[PDB]
Amino acid sequence: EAPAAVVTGAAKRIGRAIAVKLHQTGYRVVIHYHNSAEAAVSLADELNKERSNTAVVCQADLTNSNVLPASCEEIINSCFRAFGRCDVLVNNASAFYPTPLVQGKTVETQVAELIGTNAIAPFLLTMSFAQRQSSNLSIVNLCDAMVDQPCMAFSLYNMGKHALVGLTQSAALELAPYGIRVNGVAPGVSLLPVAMGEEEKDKWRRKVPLGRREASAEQIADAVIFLVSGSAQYITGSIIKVDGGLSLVHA
Amino acid sequence: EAPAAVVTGAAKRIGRAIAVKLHQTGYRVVIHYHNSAEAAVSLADELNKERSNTAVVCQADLTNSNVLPASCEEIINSCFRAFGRCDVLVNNASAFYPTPLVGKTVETQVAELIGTNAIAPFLLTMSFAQRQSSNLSIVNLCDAMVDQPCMAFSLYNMGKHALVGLTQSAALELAPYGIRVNGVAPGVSLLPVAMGEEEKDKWRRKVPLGRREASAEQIADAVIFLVSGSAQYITGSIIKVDGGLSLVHA
Amino acid sequence: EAPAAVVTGAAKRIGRAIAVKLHQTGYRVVIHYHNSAEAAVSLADELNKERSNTAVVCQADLTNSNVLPASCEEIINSCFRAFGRCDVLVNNASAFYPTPLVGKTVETQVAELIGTNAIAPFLLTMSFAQRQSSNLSIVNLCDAMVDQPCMAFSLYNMGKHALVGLTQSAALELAPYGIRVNGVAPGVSLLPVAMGEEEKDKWRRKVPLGRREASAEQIADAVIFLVSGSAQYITGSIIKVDGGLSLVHA
Amino acid sequence: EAPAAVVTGAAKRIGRAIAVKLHQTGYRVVIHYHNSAEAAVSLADELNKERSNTAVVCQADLTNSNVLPASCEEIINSCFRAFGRCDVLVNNASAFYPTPLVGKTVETQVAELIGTNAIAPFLLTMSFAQRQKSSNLSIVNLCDAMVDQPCMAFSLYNMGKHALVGLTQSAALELAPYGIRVNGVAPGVSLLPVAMGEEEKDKWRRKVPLGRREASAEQIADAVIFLVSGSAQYITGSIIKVDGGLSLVHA
Ligand SMILES: NC(=O)c1ccc[n+]([C@@H]2O[C@H](COP(=O)([O-])OP(=O)(O)OC[C@H]3O[C@@H](n4cnc5c(N)ncnc54)[C@H](OP(=O)(O)O)[C@@H]3O)[C@@H](O)[C@H]2O)c1
Ligand SMILES: NC(=O)c1ccc[n+]([C@@H]2O[C@H](COP(=O)([O-])OP(=O)(O)OC[C@H]3O[C@@H](n4cnc5c(N)ncnc54)[C@H](OP(=O)(O)O)[C@@H]3O)[C@@H](O)[C@H]2O)c1
Ligand SMILES: NC(=O)c1ccc[n+]([C@@H]2O[C@H](COP(=O)([O-])OP(=O)(O)OC[C@H]3O[C@@H](n4cnc5c(N)ncnc54)[C@H](OP(=O)(O)O)[C@@H]3O)[C@@H](O)[C@H]2O)c1
Ligand SMILES: NC(=O)c1ccc[n+]([C@@H]2O[C@H](COP(=O)([O-])OP(=O)(O)OC[C@H]3O[C@@H](n4cnc5c(N)ncnc54)[C@H](OP(=O)(O)O)[C@@H]3O)[C@@H](O)[C@H]2O)c1
Ligand SMILES: Cc1ccc(-c2c[nH]c3nc(N)[nH]c(=O)c23)cc1
Ligand SMILES: Cc1ccc(-c2c[nH]c3nc(N)[nH]c(=O)c23)cc1
Ligand SMILES: Cc1ccc(-c2c[nH]c3nc(N)[nH]c(=O)c23)cc1
Ligand SMILES: Cc1ccc(-c2c[nH]c3nc(N)[nH]c(=O)c23)cc1
Repeated sequence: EAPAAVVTGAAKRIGRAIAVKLHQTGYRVVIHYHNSAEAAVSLADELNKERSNTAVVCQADLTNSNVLPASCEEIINSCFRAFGRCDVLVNNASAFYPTPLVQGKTVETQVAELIGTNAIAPFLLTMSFAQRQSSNLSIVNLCDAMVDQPCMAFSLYNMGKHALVGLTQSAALELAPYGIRVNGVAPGVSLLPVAMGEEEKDKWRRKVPLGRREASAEQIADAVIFLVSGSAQYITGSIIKVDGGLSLVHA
Repeated sequence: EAPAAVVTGAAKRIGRAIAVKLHQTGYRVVIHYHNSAEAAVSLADELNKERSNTAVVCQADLTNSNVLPASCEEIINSCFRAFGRCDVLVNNASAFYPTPLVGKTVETQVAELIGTNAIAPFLLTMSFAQRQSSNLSIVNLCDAMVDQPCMAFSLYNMGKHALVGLTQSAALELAPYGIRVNGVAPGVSLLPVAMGEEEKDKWRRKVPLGRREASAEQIADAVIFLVSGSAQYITGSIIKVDGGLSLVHA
Repeated sequence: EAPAAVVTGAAKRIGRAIAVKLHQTGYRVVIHYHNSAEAAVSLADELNKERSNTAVVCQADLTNSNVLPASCEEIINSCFRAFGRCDVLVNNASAFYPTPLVGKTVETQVAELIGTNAIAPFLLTMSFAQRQSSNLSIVNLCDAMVDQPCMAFSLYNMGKHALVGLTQSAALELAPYGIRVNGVAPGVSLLPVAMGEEEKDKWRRKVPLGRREASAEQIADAVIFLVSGSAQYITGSIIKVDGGLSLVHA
Repeated sequence: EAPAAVVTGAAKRIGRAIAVKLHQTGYRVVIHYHNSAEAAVSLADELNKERSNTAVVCQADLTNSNVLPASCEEIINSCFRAFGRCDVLVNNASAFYPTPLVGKTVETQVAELIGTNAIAPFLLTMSFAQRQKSSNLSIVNLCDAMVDQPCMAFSLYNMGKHALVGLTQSAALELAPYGIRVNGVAPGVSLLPVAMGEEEKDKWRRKVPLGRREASAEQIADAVIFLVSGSAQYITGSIIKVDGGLSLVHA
């Protein structure tokens, strides 16, 4: 019987690439999304056309609130409801925007969205994943290769991603006895933002030593599939940079 | 006249030591506290008896919530209302207890542990910076053991990791204003009052330098250095004060 | 036609498993060795029996000395002599023993520990680069415990740190030629051959993931990944393969 | 009576500032140098004119060789010969130049860059510890804040400074039971090379978040003085960046 994976924010871009590559490898998938309903359903349609009854969608806001634990518990539940098991969790969903320290959304909302999606939701999903559990169980957290050389005015986002590194490490430690491995993949510049202009995209491209280009979504996904695979059976607590050398380059 | 500092969680233990040492250096201080009202007020008395009009208290819960931004703004304000300036911020207040992955609801655990260790420091940093030769700086109390965390302390460790990110991000962003941002990372210091000596001693034996915990004063020494004129080029730095504990393999 | 790889210290244990998996994946291999001539020869014989003339041996001392650059150049030359190309370099050979601060001379200890773990990797990297659809890469066998080192292993640990520096510096510098440079960092793998099981168990008990040492094959799996087409954007990265060992506090 | 310190490469620049501040603090000092004899002697004259019999010079090449252990032992011995004790060792001397991967031989590059930056510090540390067989004994290694974002084509120099981090950690661990603390100070840009032109200096200056300028030698020295002081008695294995935020800056 085929294993199953939850991928958060899987409707587009890197999350979709991850869900697609897991599915190609044999997995049944829960494609979680927040606002991108059409794209999520369109992906599940494609995957199910390849293998019937192997993809479902699951909608949730991963902003921090007092109900976030329930929402995270329900995402995991949806995987057991559809597929009878949950082998893999990939924490990919993420809010990303500037939050300058010195002077739209209130700061309360900024905290809730940036820390919720990048850190607290991954924590709650990890709790729920673990509580529901031979086989090959693991979690992969999408981290950021540039956490120690952050973008200017992205403190909350950066705090969130640092917290995600602590979760990766703390959860690797605590869940090791249950056979659940916990690891990360840390992109540098991969698929650039949709709203970014081509000139600014090129400025970022020229900073990458290996090939002067951004990582493809498939390149990020490749690292994810390695860590979930049997070829990574002794690996836990590890974060693999997939950044083409970007984090090595001084100002 | 004399510079002013806010120290969060300053009524006892390390925060008290820090407040006292800053006061001894010539600072006026805002003693923030949450539940330890008697100790805070008694500390303010002692400091004011030493030098008049150099200490006040400010109570606040630093648990994350929709009112935390206001609370943090008011802590910073209390320094300007009392002293007319705010030169140093020390983010010391911290919740610490296990939150296993398998009485408090989990959402309360999140709020307390991520609030006190990370979000409150961010919000105080915002308010500090907005309200601004001078020697302005922030010192965050981090943890030397963040990469080898205590078992079942996920949320606490996430909080201290986020604090490292804030230290770096704020160092970068506030550098144009001359505000330095740094950390001090204890290993074992003091030990919990509720811990029995037998368990205390197991920890002491782990420390290479002396087989003892740090005194609060030793932690405070590092904070004093970072706020001083002898650290004017230092920002984004985290100084371990751990007697080598983080270097010791399992 | 088939790509080719140099694996240093490939006659036994982890380096042997690396060479075997590389060969299994389709590479022709240079099995470098120092003392273990029978095992190296026997391995090349095994691999050549599988596929004709897909393995050769190359002996060299990788201790630092005035002849080390020439020896390293000749290792790379041996790959081109045998196979007409050199796609992959795996710096695996390593001396490992204590060098307390307080019957080899210290200058010999320096030469062996720093030479095998760092200088030879550098010299091999130079020679590999100078000699250059294409998937060119280097993988350095680092150490997950480099920041929590064994007591009295300062020169070894210095070597392994220098090897991290080389991994990063070379990733940057060689990126414009399409040569990727990465590492794999074991925690405990295999354990020493003569170590009593009761001592082995003390180490095993420390590993969170399964309370056991890694197999040689599990380390090799990571190397295969880094050399593969699935890692073609990965450079300057060091993958721990340690079962969580480096996360465990004292 | 007055404690004594050895500062390597102390005739000029940062090592000179260190020696001076140690002396202003009450230490007697061994001014080690290699080629800068006139400067070393001039500094010893200035210090002794301030307080007679409190400075000596000591010449040694710290290039790696089979006699490097003897040279390092003699440096420490010279402090004991002059002053009867050796309380502080500051490993400051350092060769620095490019060694690309693709007039000096490579064996000479290796010996100089790895010798000065790493092996000599190890040997000096050994000899310091062994001679210790009322006091605040410690070692301070001059590291580099940019070791993880290294200058292009500086691999041997970078390998040296990384080994120096490992030494700092390994020796802190091993020497702790003897009451000897071992720490580091990690500049980013300080002073700038004497060779460097005004335009190129300003280019580097502009990179620094805190003040858009290089650190003074005295600013580096301040941190060294802190680490040797009674205010750092629980600090060992710590490396303090003194870089004005430079290492936080992405490409
Ligand atoms: N792109 C890069 O260069 C890069 C660089 C460094 C790190 N990373 C990391 O790699 C991962 C993927 O990057 P990406 O660029 O593909 O991400 P992205 O497009 O920015 O975000 C992925 C998804 O996050 C979901 N999301 C955002 N806010 C949410 C909320 N409040 N609740 C629930 N879901 C929410 C969105 O779902 P809907 O669209 O369904 O609303 C979105 O599709 C992220 O974890 C990211 O931080 C990426
Ligand atoms: N002790 C150690 O060994 C050690 C080790 C590593 C890092 N550190 C760090 O060093 C710092 C000081 O350590 P410590 O042992 O002195 O701390 P602590 O005694 O655990 O706590 C310091 C203070 O934090 C305040 N606090 C807790 N929850 C709060 C809330 N919800 N809102 C506002 N304030 C709250 C408390 O104030 P009230 O008492 O007034 O309620 C408490 O006195 C902390 O940041 C800690 O994480 C300490
Ligand atoms: N095993 C572990 O738990 C562990 C942990 C952390 C890191 N690592 C790293 O993983 C790698 C492989 O580990 P391992 O345990 O398999 O290593 P090992 O058995 O200790 O050594 C590997 C080989 O290194 C070669 N070697 C030693 N001195 C040499 C010299 N002077 N010149 C040339 N070659 C020399 C030897 O070749 P001959 O036999 O032919 O003389 C030896 O078979 C090493 O880089 C190691 O540091 C291993
Ligand atoms: N300057 C910076 O921006 C910067 C940045 C990062 C790190 N650092 C570190 O801080 C320390 C001091 O920096 P710096 O710019 O002041 O250093 P420097 O001027 O480049 O070199 C310091 C001294 O090293 C000695 N030295 C060089 N080769 C030697 C050899 N073979 N044997 C013995 N001694 C030798 C020289 O002594 P003689 O003059 O007597 O020949 C020289 O005065 C160094 O460790 C450096 O790596 C500096
Ligand atoms: C140039 C450029 C633009 C964006 C990123 C980026 C980093 N982390 C992110 N997390 C989310 N969720 N989405 C993103 O787009 C990014 C990195 C470099
Ligand atoms: C044995 C032992 C006990 C406690 C600590 C400790 C770490 N971080 C902390 N943060 C707060 N706020 N309070 C604490 O007490 C601690 C570490 C080791
Ligand atoms: C108990 C125990 C024994 C050895 C190791 C070990 C670490 N690094 C090593 N490098 C080489 N070359 N050979 C080794 O054997 C080791 C780790 C733990
Ligand atoms: C622009 C610029 C120039 C030099 C440095 C520098 C780094 N590490 C060094 N070590 C020694 N010994 N001497 C140096 O001068 C430097 C850094 C930035």
